[PDB]
Amino acid sequence: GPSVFLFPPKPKDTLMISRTPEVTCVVVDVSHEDPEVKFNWYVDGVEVHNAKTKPREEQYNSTYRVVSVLTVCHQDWLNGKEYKCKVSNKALPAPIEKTISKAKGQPREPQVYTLPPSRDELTKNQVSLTCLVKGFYPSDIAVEWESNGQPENNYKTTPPVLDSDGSFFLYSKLTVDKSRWQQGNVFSCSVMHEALHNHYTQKSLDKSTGKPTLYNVSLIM
Amino acid sequence: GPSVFLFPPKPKDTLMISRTPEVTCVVVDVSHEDPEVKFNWYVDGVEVHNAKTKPREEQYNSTYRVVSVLTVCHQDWLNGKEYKCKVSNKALPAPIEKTISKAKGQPREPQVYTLPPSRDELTKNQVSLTCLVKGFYPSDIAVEWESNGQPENNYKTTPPVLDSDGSFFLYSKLTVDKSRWQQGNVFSCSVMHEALHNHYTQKSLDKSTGKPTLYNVSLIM
Amino acid sequence: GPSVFLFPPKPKDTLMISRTPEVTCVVVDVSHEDPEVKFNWYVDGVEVHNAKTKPREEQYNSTYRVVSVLTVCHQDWLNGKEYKCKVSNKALPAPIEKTISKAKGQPREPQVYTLPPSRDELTKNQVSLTCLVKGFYPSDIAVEWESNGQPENNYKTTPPVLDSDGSFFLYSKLTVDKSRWQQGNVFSCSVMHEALHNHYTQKSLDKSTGKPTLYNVSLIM
Ligand SMILES: *[C@@H]1O[C@H](CO)[C@@H](O)[C@H](O)[C@H]1NC(C)=O
Ligand SMILES: *[C@@H]1O[C@H](CO)[C@@H](O)[C@H](O)[C@H]1NC(C)=O
Ligand SMILES: *[C@@H]1O[C@H](CO)[C@@H](O)[C@H](O)[C@H]1NC(C)=O
Repeated sequence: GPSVFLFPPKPKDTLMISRTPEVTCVVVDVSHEDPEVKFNWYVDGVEVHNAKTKPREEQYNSTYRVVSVLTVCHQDWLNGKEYKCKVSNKALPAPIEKTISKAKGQPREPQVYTLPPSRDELTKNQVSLTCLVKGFYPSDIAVEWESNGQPENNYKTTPPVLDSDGSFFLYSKLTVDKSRWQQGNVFSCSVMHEALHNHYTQKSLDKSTGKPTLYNVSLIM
Repeated sequence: GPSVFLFPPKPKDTLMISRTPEVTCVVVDVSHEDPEVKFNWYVDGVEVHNAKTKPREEQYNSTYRVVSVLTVCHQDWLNGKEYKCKVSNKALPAPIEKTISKAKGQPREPQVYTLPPSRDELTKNQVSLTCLVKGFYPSDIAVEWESNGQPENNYKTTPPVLDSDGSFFLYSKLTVDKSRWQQGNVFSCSVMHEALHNHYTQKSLDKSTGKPTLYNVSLIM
Repeated sequence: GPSVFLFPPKPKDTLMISRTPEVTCVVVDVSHEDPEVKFNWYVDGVEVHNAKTKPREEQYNSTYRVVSVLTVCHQDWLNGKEYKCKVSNKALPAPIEKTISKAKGQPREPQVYTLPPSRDELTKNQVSLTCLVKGFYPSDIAVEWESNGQPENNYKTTPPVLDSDGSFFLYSKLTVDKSRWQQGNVFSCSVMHEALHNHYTQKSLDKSTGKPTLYNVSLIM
């Protein structure tokens, strides 16, 4: 019958209280002869009926795609609860199940450092801001830029990369224009990792004197 | 017959991911003729079975006390979903039902400040550290002190007090010995309020009353 | 069967000469059949005819209530003179005598330390100062605020909180226009308590009480 996948929740959703995390069981390549799609979610051997069933979606190759969204709770996912998606279908001869949980590795606290642009790139119209996040295990991590408490969109982030000690490390290149950088604006890097206390951290990068790299102080003594 | 209370979960438990939030409903004044009690837990009317009942405690007034604890979800409680501990017992002509939820309102974020001890304080055996938490809403915060990631215990916190502009504020004195203070220990105060980003903030305090304020700024370049 | 309540004066009144401490005796449950009441007092067994009685009041319970007020010189209350409230009511099988005097406990002098506001608040248009009080027994104390001999009213005080050593401690944040604090206006926190010398003390504040005078500045490069 139709293939059934599994989607883990975004680690940013799982590590943030304000965000709702979801465990997703998607079905792909479903024919029109079998529109009946059923799910049975078992958490640690306990069936849960709280799942929400999204509408089916038709692709260009005339296949349905029914999305099974289950609202997961952060304490559950972080503590090691197994989530079983038992789907019984007409086109499937037998029920299909897939097991998903969290990575049961040894947590390692990320170290976050922010680096100002070097003077080489101070000639262009847009400077690059670097957020080094090294020494964290595992790769379930997310990073974004915030300026004066509001989100920043013009940035990218390299995927985590294996290191010498077996941990991971990744970067985040924030492209702001030269003027806003040169006004002394405060840019902050936000990193959410399971090993971090409160699953959050922040580093600030001022223009001249907050981080001493170029020095000119009107000291108030 | 018996009577039923309702304990909201601690704000420290609710606003911290690693902690376990729970709604405790307490039944006291239970006679010997009806010692067995049934707990039906509802979250917006939906029954749950994950509540862990507790052994009876025989009170000195010739009665019992049986308590059932439901571990709530952080998203569920902090959103404002209702919680009803329905207690069924033979003695009660009508089973007791009470409902508790998060205090609805406009959550104004706190503005944490920290105040180093006055100069007159450093002439005593122990100093006191002030962590002002002003202008928040509502009055559900637990404040704890930390030192280099270690917990602090010798501190007290004033109950939240009203503020002229309708908000709240509160205080916390950290009693530490003067010697550790005078070395240059990095003491920090930890707040957890629902209106913050990640519902957590930490304010640093060190020997200097700010960088350009105290005895000398030994510039090293 | 009337009941004779008795209430001490507010401690703020008793500690300070200008305000008037008073003996507030209440006769409650005064039936309408025998509503006429006679008031008597003893000062260590001596009748005094210098008191005044507030007029009769009506309540929602179809009963009567009266309150009488006797002027007390602060010395008599301070050294524990005995005040007894006698009521000669016609609905009484016997006169009721209630004895009130100074609530004698051990005294410990409050140690008033005032703390300047932190620079983090200095960005706001309002600034909150602090007058910590600690190590005093018992918890009956009034803290006021003044500047240039003129009292301020934009202040709030937290209720006393028990300390580790059995004493108490409390705080008093007062908010001012930032500019008013910026020219180094003085701000004295008055503390009135029995254990203090003269039942009164004060500690001042100034833009330069957090900014010292010694500056051993060093430039090592
Ligand atoms: C340093 O900053 C001061 C701020 O008053 C400014 O006037 C001065 O030109 C600056 N000097 C530099 C950038 O060399
Ligand atoms: C000034 O700073 C230096 C840094 O080397 C320190 O040794 C010295 O004690 C400071 N001065 C005072 C008066 O504390
Ligand atoms: C002031 O700083 C100088 C330079 O470091 C040092 O030699 C001197 O002892 C300091 N004065 C003090 C600590 O009183």
